[PDB]
Amino acid sequence: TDNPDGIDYKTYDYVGVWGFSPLSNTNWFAAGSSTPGGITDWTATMNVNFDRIDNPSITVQHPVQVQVTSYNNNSYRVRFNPDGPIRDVTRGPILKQQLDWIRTQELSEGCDPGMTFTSEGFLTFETKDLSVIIYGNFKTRVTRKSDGKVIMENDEVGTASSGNKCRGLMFVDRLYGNAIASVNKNFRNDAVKQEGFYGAGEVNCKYQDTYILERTGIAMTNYNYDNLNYNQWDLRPPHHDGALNPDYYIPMYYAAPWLIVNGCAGTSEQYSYGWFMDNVSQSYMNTGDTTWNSGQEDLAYMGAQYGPFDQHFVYGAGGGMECVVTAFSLLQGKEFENQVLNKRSVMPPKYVFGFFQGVFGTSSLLRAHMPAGENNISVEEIVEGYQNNNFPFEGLAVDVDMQDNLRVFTTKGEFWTANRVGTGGDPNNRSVFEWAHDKGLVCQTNITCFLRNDNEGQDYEVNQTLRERQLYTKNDSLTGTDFGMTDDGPSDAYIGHLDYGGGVECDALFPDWGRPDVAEWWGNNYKKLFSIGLDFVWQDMTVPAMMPHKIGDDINVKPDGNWPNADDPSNGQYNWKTYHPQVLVTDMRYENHGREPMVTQRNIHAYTLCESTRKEGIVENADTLTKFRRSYIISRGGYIGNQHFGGMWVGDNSTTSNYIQMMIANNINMNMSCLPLVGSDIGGFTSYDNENQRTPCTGDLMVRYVQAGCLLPWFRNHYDRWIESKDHGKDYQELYMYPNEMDTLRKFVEFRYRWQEVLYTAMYQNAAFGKPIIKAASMYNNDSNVRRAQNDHFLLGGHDGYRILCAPVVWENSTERELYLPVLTQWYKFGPDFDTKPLEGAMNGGDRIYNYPVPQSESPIFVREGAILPTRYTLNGENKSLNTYTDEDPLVFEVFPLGNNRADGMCYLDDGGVTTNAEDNGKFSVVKVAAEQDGGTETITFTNDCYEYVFGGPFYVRVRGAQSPSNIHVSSGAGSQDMKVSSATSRAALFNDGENGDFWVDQETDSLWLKLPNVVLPDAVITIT
Ligand SMILES: *[C@@H]1O[C@](F)(CO)[C@@H](O)[C@H](O)[C@H]1O
Repeated sequence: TDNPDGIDYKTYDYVGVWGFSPLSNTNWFAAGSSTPGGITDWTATMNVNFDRIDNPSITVQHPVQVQVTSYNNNSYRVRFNPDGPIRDVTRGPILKQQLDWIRTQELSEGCDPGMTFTSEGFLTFETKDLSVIIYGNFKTRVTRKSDGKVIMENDEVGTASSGNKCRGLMFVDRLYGNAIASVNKNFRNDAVKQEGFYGAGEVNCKYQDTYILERTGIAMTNYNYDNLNYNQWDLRPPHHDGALNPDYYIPMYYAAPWLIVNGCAGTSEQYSYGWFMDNVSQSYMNTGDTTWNSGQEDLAYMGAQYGPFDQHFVYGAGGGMECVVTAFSLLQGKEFENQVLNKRSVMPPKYVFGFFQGVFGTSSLLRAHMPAGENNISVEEIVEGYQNNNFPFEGLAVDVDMQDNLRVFTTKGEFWTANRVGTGGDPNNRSVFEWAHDKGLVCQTNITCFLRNDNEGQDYEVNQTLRERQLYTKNDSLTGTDFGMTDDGPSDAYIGHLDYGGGVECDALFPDWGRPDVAEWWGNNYKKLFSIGLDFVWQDMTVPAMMPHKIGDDINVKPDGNWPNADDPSNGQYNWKTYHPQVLVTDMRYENHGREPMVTQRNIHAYTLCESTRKEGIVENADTLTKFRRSYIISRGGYIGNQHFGGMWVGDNSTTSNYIQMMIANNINMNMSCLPLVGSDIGGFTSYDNENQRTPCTGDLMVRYVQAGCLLPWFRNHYDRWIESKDHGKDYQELYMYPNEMDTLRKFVEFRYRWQEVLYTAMYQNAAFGKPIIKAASMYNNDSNVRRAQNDHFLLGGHDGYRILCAPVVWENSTERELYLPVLTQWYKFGPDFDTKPLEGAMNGGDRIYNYPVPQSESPIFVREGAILPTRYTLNGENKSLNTYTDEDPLVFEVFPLGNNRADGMCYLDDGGVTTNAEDNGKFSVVKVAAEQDGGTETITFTNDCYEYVFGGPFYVRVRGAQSPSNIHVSSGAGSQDMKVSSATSRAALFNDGENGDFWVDQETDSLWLKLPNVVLPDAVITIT
C-alpha cells in the first residue's frame, strides 16, 4: 500500500529560502479559470483550470474547496490536492470533527454565510463582519462590512495575451516538482496601512545589533532542525563566509507556518488576520523579501516542498491581534470532545510555574556516591545550594546523566540513595525522584525517542520489544538508498546515531509512529519512571535529532563540518541531522494510508511524539503517577497544535545579551502561534566564551536573564556543565553560585512565586478561551507607539490580561532603557521591592521616557490601574516550592489604585494537579472580584462562575491607597457581619494569629488588609466607609 497516490518525489534535501522562488513563475501552474462545482454544507467547490504561467496553453483541472470554517469568528479555508483526491487529516491541529462541531453550533444559532455561486460563476459568501468574493480565476477580495475596507487580496500575474493568472493557488508542474505556494498582495509599503507581519513560532530576526519581534520583509522556512545556538553551520546560505549568526532565514525547532497580518495599527480602522498554511513538509513564509530574489517587496507568500494545499484565513471576532490568536485556537479546539477545562490547550500542574534547575553533567544523586571527577556535581549539592540559601525552588530537570548508558527509561545505581537500582517505594533506597519528593521538590527527566541499539549483548527491554513487535522505522526507500547497517541488526531497520559530544554516543532504532500499536507501546514505557517517582516529562531531540551523516559512511562517522555546501552540495546524501529524508515512514498524517518518505512530513514527527506521550503516557498511565496525577510535557520540537500536549522550551540557546533578546521575542511569538507554555534556558545553555569555554555566565547577565525570564510561562535555569567525562560546557550556572547578586536573584524568584496565581489564572484563560499568556505590545489597541516598543515590551496578567507591563533591560552592563507606557491608562511602578513599601505616584500612559533608570537590582515592571491581582504567601515566611503550598498559605487579592473608580480581578482555583479532577470532572473554581468607589463608599464584590473547588483556608483583600476605615461591612450567603480592627500589628501576626473578620491598617505600605473566612470567597459584598 506504499505511495498509494503514486507521487514522483523530486526533492529530498533541505531547500533554503534562497532556493524557493514562486514569483519566478517558470515551471509553475497558477489558477487561470474555473466553473462552479456545487456547494454542500459550508464547502463550495470550484473546478479550477490551472495554467502554466510560462506556457498558458499547458493546463490541468483540479477541484478546489472553499470552506467557511466559522461565521462568528470570521474564518474560511481553501484546499486542494494537485496529486490525488482531497483528504481529511486524521492527526494535526485542525480536525474535521472540530470544524464540524463549530459549524453545527453556528448553524443552530442561525448563522448563514449565504455561500452562493453567482450566475457569472463567481463564488460569494459572508461572515459576521466580512464579505468575500472569488472571481473565475480565483482572484479573491475580502471586504470588511462596517467600512467597506478591502483588508485582504490575493495575487494575479499577467501573461502576454492569455489573461491574468491567480497565484493565490500555485503548484509546480509534477513533471519538475512537488512544490506548492499561495500569494497575496502585501501592503507593507502603503503609507497608511503599513502592514506588519507577526508570528512564525521561533524564528529569530536581527536588525543591526538588536533582535526584534516583527517578521515583515523576510524569507522564513519551517524545517525542524537540531539547531544548537540557532546558527548551525550547515544551515548557512550558499557561499556564506565568516560567522553565521542566528537570523531570519534559519529554521528552528518549532514549525509554525502561521502569520498575523496587522494594518492601520493604532487607529479605529485597524484590521488583523492570521494566515495558516497547514502543511508539515518543509514550508515557507516570505513577507516581501527581495534577498536572493526570493520575494517582492509588495507580495507576501507561503508555500511548501510538498502537497496537499490546505490553508486558513482567520480574522477573529473582535478588534486587535489577540482576537486572531483566540479564533485560531478555537479552530484547533477540543469542544467536540466536550472538554470541561482543556478546550484550547491542556492545563499543567501548578508546579510547572515554579523555578527549575537543570544541569547536563550531574553524576550522582548524593555526594556520598559521586564518582571522583574534575568539577563533578551531585544532585544533592544542587538542592542544598538552593535550599540553604532560601531560594524559592521547585525541583530539577534530570538529564540523560541518570540513564544506564543512554538507554531511555532506565536509571543507574548512582542516582539512588543506596547506589543500586530498585523498583520504587523502598524507604531505604530512594531514587532521585523519590528523594526529591522528600525535599518538597518535583522533577522532569529527559526522554528522547532514540532506543539504544548497540548494547553489547546486554539486555535492554525497550529495544528488544521494539524489535520483537516490529515497531521501528524500517530502512526502505523508493530511491534504493543505503542508510547503513551495524552488527546489532535488525537487517531491515533504520539505524541512526546519537552524539552528545565528547564520546557520549550510541546507535539507535526509532519508533515508526504512524503504525497502529506504536503509540500504546511508547506510552507504556513511562510506567518504568512514573512508578519510581517521576512527575513530568522533558521531551528532547524530537526532530528526531540525529548525528550528521552522509550516505556511504559508517553509521558512527559524521561528515566534515563544512559539508555540505554550495560547491559541494548534499545531492541527496546528507541526512540533514535527522532521518535520511528518503526513508519510508508509516504515514503520520493519514492513518491507514501506507508509507511516504519522511520529506513529506518532517515537521509533524515531534508533534506526533508529544501526542503519544500525552495520550498513552501521561494520561492512560496516570494511575502510576505517584504524588501528582496531572503531569505535563516540555518539548523541544513540535508543530502548530502542540499546546494540547504541553509546552516548549527553545532548545539550546547561549549566554549573551542577544539570546536574552531572542528569548523575549520567541516567547511573545510562540504565544501568538497558540503555544503559550514556553521559555528559554535561563542563563543560556551553551558556553559563550571563545577563549575559555568553561567561563560561567556573568553576574550582571544572569541578573538580567533572570529579570527577563521571571514572568515568562516557563522558568528554568539549564546548562551544559563542563565535567571530566564530558569536557564541554561551563563550570557552574546556579543562582546560589552568585554571591554578589544572590539577594537580587532570590527576590525576583520570590516575586514570580507571589504572582503564581497570576500565571496560573492566565494559563486558565488559555485553556478555556485561548487567550495567549504573554501579549505582544501591538495587541494593546488604539495605541500608535506600541509598534516601536514591541521588541522588548510585553503584557500579561489580570482579568483581561493586560494588567502587567514588562520592559526588561536586554543588554549586559546597562542601567537604562527607553520606556514606553501604553496610552489612556495609568501605570504603577512595581517589582520585588514594592510588596513591602508603598506604591509611588501614577505614571501617565503614552509617555516615552528615554534613558529610563534600571539599576542592576531592578527591572521595569508596571501594574496597571484597576488591577486586582491574586497573590500568594507562605504562612511561615520562608520560601518553599509551589508544589508544597496549601490553602493555609494565604491567598491575597491585591487591589491596586482604581481605574475610573473601578478595579477588576479573576482567580482560577483547583487542587493544583494533585488529581486530574478539574479536567475530567470539572473540579475547579473561577472567582471574580470587583471594586467600585461611590462618594465615601467602596464596594468590593466576590462572585463566581463555578465554585467546585473549595478553597480550604482564609483569604485576604489588600486595598492599596486605603488606610483606616470608619466601618467595614461584609455580606455573604453565610456570614453577614461587621469587621473589627485586628489586635495584630504586623503582617506575619495578622496571618498567623489574626482572626477571621479582622482588618489591619498597614502604614509601612499604605495598605488596608482584610482577613476573611474561606466560606465567603465564592460570594460576598464588602462595603467600606
Ligand atoms: C537535549 O540534549 C541535552 F543537551 C542533553 O540531554 C539537554 O541538556 C538539552 O537541554 C536538550 O537540547
